[PDB]
Amino acid sequence: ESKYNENIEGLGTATVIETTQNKAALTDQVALGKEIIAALTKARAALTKN
Amino acid sequence: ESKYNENIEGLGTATVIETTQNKAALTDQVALGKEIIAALTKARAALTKN
Repeated sequence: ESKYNENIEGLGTATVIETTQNKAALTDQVALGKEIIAALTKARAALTKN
Repeated sequence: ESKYNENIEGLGTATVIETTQNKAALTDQVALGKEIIAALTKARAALTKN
């Protein structure tokens, strides 16, 4: 949804971007999962603001 | 505050900075994390003086 977020308060959903780029950049099966860990931690972060 | 520390003595309160670079120049869990730890022990010791 564009420009429309819940209520007036600023609770924003707002999924987070990722390290590096290029969904085909890795294919190493490792060096990815670590970024998934870091990701999940960021999820904890952006979740608890709400 | 500008100067103006309680009493006079030798005392002043610490603002613990960080090495490396700006908020936009790291953007990671690993690097930022390690830096945070370093800053934490830095401030830890900085407290136990005075």
